[PDB]
Amino acid sequence: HHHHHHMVHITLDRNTANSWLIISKDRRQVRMGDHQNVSDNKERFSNYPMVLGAQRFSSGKMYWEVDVTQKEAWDLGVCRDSVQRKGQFSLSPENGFWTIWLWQDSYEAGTSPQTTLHIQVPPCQIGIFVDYEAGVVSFYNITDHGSLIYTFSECVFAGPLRPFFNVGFNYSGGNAAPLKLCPL
Ligand SMILES: O=C(O)[C@H]1CCCN(C(=O)Cc2ccc(F)cc2)C1
Repeated sequence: HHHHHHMVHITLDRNTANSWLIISKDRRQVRMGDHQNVSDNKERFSNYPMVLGAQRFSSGKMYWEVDVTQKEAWDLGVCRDSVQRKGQFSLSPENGFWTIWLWQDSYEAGTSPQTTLHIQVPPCQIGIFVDYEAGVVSFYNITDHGSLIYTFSECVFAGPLRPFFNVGFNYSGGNAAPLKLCPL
């Protein structure tokens, strides 16, 4: 792919984070803490270890990269600014999410129902491309020379978009590693 020139500098929005997350001083890394002594607010994801990027996108082409090295479970993509924050929900375009994930040694796209991904080289870094006007979200395997993972097309965004992250639970003791926004 030749999307690298649409690179944007993403930072995490502390105020949206689940109360167990630890965001680095530079707002470029997030991990599961083992409650982080913050007040509750209506923006925080309550049920899952999720956080949003601070940036909002309503036009144009945007590209960023995320490091997932040594994690067992995570979700990545974009979502509407107005997604539900409280209680249980599924990650689907109907609920305002365009995501992929790793879970139990399989990769899947967040369609409803979910779609099996075919990845021969487990990624250490994921590239995410959004074309707002075209209604496209695409995912790339940076570890495998940028190979395509998945394209959501005919997307109905229906509002501003935010970068979306889930570090996953760490019931196993094998999923403590952070998500990291990789430099341009
Ligand atoms: O499985 C369980 O009982 C624990 C899971 C994580 C810790 N638990 C909490 O209630 C607090 C919490 C909830 C959601 C979240 F994303 C992060 C922290 C219960």
